[PDB]
Amino acid sequence: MNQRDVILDCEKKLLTAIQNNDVESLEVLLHDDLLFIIPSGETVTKETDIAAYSSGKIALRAVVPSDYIIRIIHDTVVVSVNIEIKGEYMEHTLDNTFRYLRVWKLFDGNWKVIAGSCTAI
Amino acid sequence: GMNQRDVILDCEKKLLTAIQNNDVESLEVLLHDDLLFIIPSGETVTKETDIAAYSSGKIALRAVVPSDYIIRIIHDTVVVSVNIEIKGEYMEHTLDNTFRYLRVWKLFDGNWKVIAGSCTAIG
Repeated sequence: MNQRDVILDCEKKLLTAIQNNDVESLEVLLHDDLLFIIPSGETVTKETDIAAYSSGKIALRAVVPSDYIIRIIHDTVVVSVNIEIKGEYMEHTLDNTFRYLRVWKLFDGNWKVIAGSCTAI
Repeated sequence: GMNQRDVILDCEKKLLTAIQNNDVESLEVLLHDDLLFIIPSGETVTKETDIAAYSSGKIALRAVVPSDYIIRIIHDTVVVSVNIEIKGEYMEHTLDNTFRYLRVWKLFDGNWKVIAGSCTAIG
């Protein structure tokens, strides 16, 4: 499987974990030291993010990607993607479109998310 | 003097100075050819597009001030989240607003270069 196809598989696993609150998968796919920016402008850490999924207050019905734009930079892959989300998110009901940035990097053969952001469209 | 924080943020400060002064020559060095940036409209922007806006006289920012850096060092990469005050002319648009910038820097070809980022508007 080529590098682009590997990252697209990693993406599918990440989005499946998110949709199913599979915290065990997220613990492996998200790097401990990542930073995420959310629509309010707040910076979120891995701990905070996993705590939200573990809380049971995130219940997503659909997490649908399209229009991937990808750049491969040695052991790092930069991803831009359209994501449509339907479900319950904390005290918000989602039926919305977002543009996500994700940066994946290899850690001794394992791809992990080190940075990203969510922009409301 | 110069402390470790100053060293860590040296390329950040050069970038903000280059933005403020339309230093296209410095932007060519600091930005990686294969970066992707996401802007508030949700558009995905490339290095050439970003730099072309500064080259064309389309951007005239008076001041570019950072605050509230959050930094994570991950092997050959520095991930930065920061508030940036943007004041000036940006195309027809007069700005006097803060955005939350994400930047990912990689130590590549012997220097720190931006490989990814995004700009989040407040409101």
